[PDB]
Amino acid sequence: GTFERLLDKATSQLLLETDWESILQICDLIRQGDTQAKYAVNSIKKKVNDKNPHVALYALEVMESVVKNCGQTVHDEVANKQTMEELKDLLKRQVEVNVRNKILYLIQAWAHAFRNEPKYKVVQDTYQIMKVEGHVFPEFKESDAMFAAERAPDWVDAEECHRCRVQFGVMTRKHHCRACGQIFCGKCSSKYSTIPKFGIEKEVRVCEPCYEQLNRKA
Ligand SMILES: O=P(O)(O)O[C@@H]1[C@H](O)[C@H](OP(=O)(O)O)[C@@H](O)[C@H](O)[C@H]1O
Ligand SMILES: [Zn+2]
Ligand SMILES: [Zn+2]
Repeated sequence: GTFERLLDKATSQLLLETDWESILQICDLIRQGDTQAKYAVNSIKKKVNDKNPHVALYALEVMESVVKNCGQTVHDEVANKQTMEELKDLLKRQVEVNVRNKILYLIQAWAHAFRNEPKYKVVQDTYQIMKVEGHVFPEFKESDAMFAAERAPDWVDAEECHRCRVQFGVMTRKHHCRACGQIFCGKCSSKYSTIPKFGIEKEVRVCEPCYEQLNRKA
């Protein structure tokens, strides 16, 4: 029961200050596959709801790290209605400022990190409604919300268009979709889109399948 010992250690009400080494080890356990994301997150959540606010805050610190460091299987456990309702309720009953601030901080950082994913829109909606209702968030640093970004794919070379298979030549020239990296003729890659996921906020050439995925993602 390594995960459980580490989580107890990291959230102890005898712990003076945050135990980063246990937290990094917990993240490694989830990344290596030794602890499954669902179980890990549910376990951390039990600690978040502890009556002692030192334990609760240490638990939120574990939650922050596992979300930042462990990928989509952990994102999917927090970026949902159930967790947003739980955090709103936890916020409502907090008296200690550092705990209230940490919850607000996380809602905001996650809302940014998960923006333009329809599945996770409930996080942005929670941020928006808390802001509307007068909750003052800590100052946002974009650096706290880059953890889900990926880089754009490498480009493929081929002698025909990936979509229509027209053969490239001197007068049928090559283009690429920045979202999938495939190679296209001009007719098949006429769309332009940003690609927030890859850090692209300029409008860049995409194919129609990628344009629609990204269009409906916005
Ligand atoms: O000007 P060309 O000699 O046809 O060169 C092509 C362009 O630079 C294309 O840019 P684009 O995707 O921005 O249109 C690029 O995708 C192709 O791979 C190149 O072969
Ligand atoms: Zn084509
Ligand atoms: Zn594409």
